[PDB]
Amino acid sequence: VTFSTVGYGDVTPKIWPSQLLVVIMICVALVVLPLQFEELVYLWMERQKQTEKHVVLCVSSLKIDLL
Amino acid sequence: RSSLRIRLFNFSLKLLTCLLYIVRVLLDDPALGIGCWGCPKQNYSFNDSSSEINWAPILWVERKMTLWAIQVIVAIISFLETMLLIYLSYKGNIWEQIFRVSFVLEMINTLPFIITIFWPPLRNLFIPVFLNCWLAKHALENMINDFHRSAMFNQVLILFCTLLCLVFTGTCGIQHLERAGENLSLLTSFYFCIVTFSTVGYGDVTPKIWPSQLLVVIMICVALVVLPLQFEELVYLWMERQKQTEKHVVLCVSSLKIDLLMDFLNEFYAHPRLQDYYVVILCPTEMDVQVRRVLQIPLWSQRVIYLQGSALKDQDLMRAKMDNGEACFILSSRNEVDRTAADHQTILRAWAVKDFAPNCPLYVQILKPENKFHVKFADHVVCEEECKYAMLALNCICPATSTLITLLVHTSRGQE
Amino acid sequence: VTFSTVGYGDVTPKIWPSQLLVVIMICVALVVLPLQFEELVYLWMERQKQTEKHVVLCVSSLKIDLLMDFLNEFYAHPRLQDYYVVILCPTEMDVQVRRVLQIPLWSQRVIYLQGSALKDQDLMRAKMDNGEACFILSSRNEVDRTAADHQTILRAWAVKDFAPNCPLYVQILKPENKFHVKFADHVVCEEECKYAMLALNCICPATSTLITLLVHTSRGQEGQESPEQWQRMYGRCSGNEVYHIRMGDSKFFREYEGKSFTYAAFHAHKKYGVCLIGLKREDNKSILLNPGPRHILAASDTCFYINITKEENSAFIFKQEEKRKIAPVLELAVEYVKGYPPNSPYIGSSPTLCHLLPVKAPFCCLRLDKGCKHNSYEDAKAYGFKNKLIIVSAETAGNGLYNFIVPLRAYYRSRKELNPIVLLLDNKPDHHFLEAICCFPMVYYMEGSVDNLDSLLQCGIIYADNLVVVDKEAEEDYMADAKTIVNVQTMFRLFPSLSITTELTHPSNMRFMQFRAKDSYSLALSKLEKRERENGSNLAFMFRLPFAAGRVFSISMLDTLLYQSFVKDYMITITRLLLGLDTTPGSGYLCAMKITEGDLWIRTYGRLFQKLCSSSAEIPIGIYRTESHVF
Ligand SMILES: [K+]
Ligand SMILES: [K+]
Ligand SMILES: [K+]
Ligand SMILES: [K+]
Ligand SMILES: [K+]
Ligand SMILES: [K+]
Repeated sequence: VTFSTVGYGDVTPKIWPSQLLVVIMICVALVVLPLQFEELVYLWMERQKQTEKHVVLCVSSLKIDLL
Repeated sequence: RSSLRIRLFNFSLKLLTCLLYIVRVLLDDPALGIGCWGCPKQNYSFNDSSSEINWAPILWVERKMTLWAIQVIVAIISFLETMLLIYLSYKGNIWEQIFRVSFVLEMINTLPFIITIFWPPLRNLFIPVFLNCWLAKHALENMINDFHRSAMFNQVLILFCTLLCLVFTGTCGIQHLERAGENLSLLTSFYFCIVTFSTVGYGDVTPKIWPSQLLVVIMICVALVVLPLQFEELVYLWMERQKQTEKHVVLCVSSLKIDLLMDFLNEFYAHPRLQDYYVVILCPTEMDVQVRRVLQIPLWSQRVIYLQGSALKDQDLMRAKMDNGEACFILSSRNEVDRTAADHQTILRAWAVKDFAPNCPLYVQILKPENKFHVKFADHVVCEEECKYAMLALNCICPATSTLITLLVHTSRGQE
Repeated sequence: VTFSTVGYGDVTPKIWPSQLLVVIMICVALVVLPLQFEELVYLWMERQKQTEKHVVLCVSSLKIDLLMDFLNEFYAHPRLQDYYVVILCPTEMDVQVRRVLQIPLWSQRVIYLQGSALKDQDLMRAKMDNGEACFILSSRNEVDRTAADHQTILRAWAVKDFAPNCPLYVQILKPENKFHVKFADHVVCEEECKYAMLALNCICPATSTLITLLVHTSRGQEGQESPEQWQRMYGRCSGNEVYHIRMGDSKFFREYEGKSFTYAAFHAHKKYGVCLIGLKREDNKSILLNPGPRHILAASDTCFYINITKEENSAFIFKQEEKRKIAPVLELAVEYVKGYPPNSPYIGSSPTLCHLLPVKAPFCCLRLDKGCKHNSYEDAKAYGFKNKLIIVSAETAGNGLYNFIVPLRAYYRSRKELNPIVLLLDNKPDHHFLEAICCFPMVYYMEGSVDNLDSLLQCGIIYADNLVVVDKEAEEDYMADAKTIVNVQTMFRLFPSLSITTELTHPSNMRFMQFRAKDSYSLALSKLEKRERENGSNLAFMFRLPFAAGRVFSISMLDTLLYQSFVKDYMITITRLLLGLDTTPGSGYLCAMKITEGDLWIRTYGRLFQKLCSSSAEIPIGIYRTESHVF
C-alpha cells in the first residue's frame, strides 16, 4: 500500500530510522521504475511497426470509389 | 571568465544561506522560551480545543548573535551582487525587471535583514530564507547554458533540483508553521513532505492548525503547476533525442530486402559451426518493414543486427566492428536500373573495407564481368553475368545443369 | 488532499451521505478531467508543427561533410570560440546533422533555423543585422549549376538588402555569374580556382597540394610520431600558413628597413625560417607576390609571409633567440605573338598576356578526329607533336575549362615547352567556347570520355604527360565519386606510367584514387590517418600517396579558403595571385625549377635560397621531393 501510493496509515513507521528508510525507498522507486518504463515504451514503439463465409478482394491500390 | 565566477559564487551564496537557516532551526529550542528580543521571553504551549492560535512562535524566532551577524552579511552581499547583475546588464530596458519572478523573491528574502539592523529588538524575527531555493535553482538554470560543468542530463538534474527544493521549501515551511502546534522536528517534517509529494499521505503526522493546512494546500498546488513544466521539457528533449559477443560477420549491402535476408540466414545459420555467430547488416537505407517484422522474431532478434550506414564512412565501419569481423559480404543490388553504377558502388565498398580492415576476408558479388578485375584482390568473388550465361549455355548441352548446380550449392540433408 | 490522491485521514467523512458524496466526486473527477487532458494533448500535438558575436551560414541543403568542414575551420581559431553559428537552410535538417547537433560541443554553438534568405522574417530570426558575417555557400550536388548560382546570387542580394552593413562571403560555381556578386567582401569561384589549380599541376606538380595545405589552419603536429622521415618533415611543414604583419611592427622583418625585398626574404628565412612571399603598400590595395629586388621596403608596408606560427604566437622563437645570446645577396638592386586573348568569355575574366596564334584558327582546325582543308589528320599520331600532350576529360566546355588553358599559355611560360592541350569532351563544344580558344596555339578537342579506351588512344594518351579528369557524376553521399574513381582506376591499370590528375567531391575519397589492395605500405597509411583523426586533425587525408603527390585534390578546400577569409581577408587574393586568376601589374607568378645533378653542389635549401635571390630574385616556397618506394 506504500508503493501503490495508497498509504492507509494503520501501520506506519514510528522511529526515525524506519521513517528514513521509507523516504529513501520512495526515492529509489521514483528513480528505478521510470527506467523500466522508458525501456518498455521503446519496445512498445518499435513493436508498432473472425467468422466464416468471407470473400477476398485482391487489388493493387484501393481507392474509395472502388471500395 | 569573471562573470562565470560571479554566477558560481552567487549560486554558492544562495545554497550557503539556505544551509544557515537549517543550522538556525537545528540550534533553536522553542521549549526553553520564545520572545521578540531579550525582553520577557515566554513559554508557549498548544491547546487542541483552543480555536485561537498564538502567532508569537510563528512571528518570532530566537536567533543567535553570531548567526544573525553572518546572516545579514551574506544577505547584504546577496543584494549587492544582484544589484550589480541588474545594473551591469540593462539590455536596453529599465522596466520588466520586477515583473519577472526572480527579483521579488530576492526582495522578500533580503530586505528584512537590512531592516533588522535598524531595530535590534527585531533581529530575532523570522524571514522566509528557505525560499532562497528558487533563486539558487534559477541561478543554476542560467549557469547551465554557459558550460557543461550531457544534454538530457542537464534537464534531469534540473528536475531533480526542483524536486529537491520542493521538499526543502515544504519541510522548512511545514516545520516553522508547526512551531505553533505539534512542534514538529526537522526530520519528522522531512518525512512528512516526502510522503506528501509522493501522494502516499500516511496521516500519522498531519497539519493541525489552519496556517499549516493552508501551506500544504498551496504547496500541492505549486507542485501541480511547476513539475509539469519540467516534465514537458523532458518530453521534448526525449522526443528530439529519438532521431555483444564475438564471432560476427558483416553484410554490407545497398538495400536489404526480405528475400535476400532469408536466403542468407537460411544458409549462413544452416551450419552448426555458425550458430554462435551474429550478423551485422550495414545498409545506408532505413530498414524495410518486412525486415523489421523478421528482426522482431525471437530467433533473429539477438543474432541479426541492422546498422544504417555506409561502408565508405569509417565510423559506420567502426560501429560494425569490421576489424573483428570474421567475414564481410559485399552484395550487389540487382533491382537497380544502372548495373554499372551498382558495380562501382560494391567496388568502392570492397576498397573501403580492405582499407579499413585489411585482414578481413572479403566476399564480393559482382554483376558485370568488366568490373571483376577491380575486386580480384577479394578472397571470394562471384560474377552474376558470368555464371548465369554459362549455366544457360550448359543447359543447351547438358539439360538441367542449372538444377544440378542449384541442388549442389544448397546445404540440405536430403529429407525433402 | 483528496483530489491530489493524498488522503491523509485526519478529516474524513463519518456518515454515509458524506461518504457517498466523496465516492461520486472521485468518479466525477475520473470522467471529467481526462476530457480536459485529451483536449490539451490535441492542442500540444498540433502546436508541435543567445549571446552576441554570431555568424550566419545560408545554404540550400546542409550536409554533414560541409558542416564539419566549416566547424573544424571556423572554430580552429581561439578568437572565434565565443561565436555561435546560425544555419539557414530551407530544408528539414539531415539526420546526420541532428546527431552532430546533439553532441554537447555543438549543441550550444550551432543553431539550425529552417527558412529562406529571401524571407525577411527568417532573416530576422537569424539576427543577420547583428551578424558578424554571412556565408552564402552554393550546392555542388545539384544537377543545374546555373540554377544553383542564381539562387546564391539572390541570397547575396537578399542579405545585402536586409543587412547592408554585413560582410558577405559568397561561393560561386560558375564564372559567368561572378560579376553579379562582385559587391561581396569575399567571393570564391569554384570553377576558376579548380581549373587554374589543375593547370598549374601540369606546370608545377602538386600545386593543388601546396595550396591546400596552406589554406588549412593546422599547427603542424601531424605525423610527429611516425617512424618514417618523409612523414615527420612533410607533416610538420604542413603547418605553414600565410600571415600578414606591418613592416615596422614585425620582429621578423623590421630590421630590413630600406633594404630590398629579396634581401629581407632571404635573411629572414636564413635567420628565423619565414618565407616572405609578398607585400602590400599602404598607398595601394594591390598585393604583390615577390615585388622584386628593385622594391625597397618601407615601415608602413604589410608583409605577407609563410610560417608555421604567427608572429604574435611565435613568442617562443624570440624567447629561444634570447637563450643563445654562391654570390652574396645585395642590399639593393610558326611564330607565336604575345597579346591578350580577343574574346573574354565572361565579365571579370582577368586579362593575362598569353601566347597567341598570328591568325585566329578556324573552328575546323580545332578538332582532332575530323580532318579539314588545312589538315587531314585524324588523331594525335598524324599531328606529330614535338612535346607531350595534356588531355582534359571534361563533360562540357564552358568558362571553367577556359581557365585551364590560360595558365598553360601565359607569356611567361616557355614557348618551346608549350604542351598541346586535347579537350576530351562528351558534348560538342558550343561556338562561344571555341571563339574564346580559337586564338590559343595547339588547343584541340575531340568527342569522348575517360571510360572509352578508343577515344583516349586517338587523343594521344600514349605520349601524354598528364590526363586531367573533371567529369561530373545519390542518397549515399560518398558514392558521388564512384564513377570517377573507378574510371580513373581503369587507366591506372592500363597505363601505370600515366600521370592522372583528378578532382573529387569529398576529400575522404582521396584514398581510392590509385588503390593498391595488395600493398602493405599504402594500407599502413590508413592506420596513421586514424591516429590523426583521433588527435582532432582536419588534415587527415594528408598522408595519402595520391593527394601528397598532387594526383587528387577536393574542391572542399575552397570551402576552407572562404571560412579562413573571415580571419585572413587576404587569403583569397593571395591564392588567386599564385594561380594567376588575377594579374596585378608588378606581381609575380608561381614557377617551378628542377634540381638535377648539376645543382647538387648546392647542399641545402638555404643555399639554394641565397643563389636565387642574389641572381634571379626568385623566392622559393617549397620542395617537391620524390623517393624510390618500390611496391
Ligand atoms: K496516491
Ligand atoms: K494516498
Ligand atoms: K493516504
Ligand atoms: K548434406
Ligand atoms: K599554423
Ligand atoms: K597550415
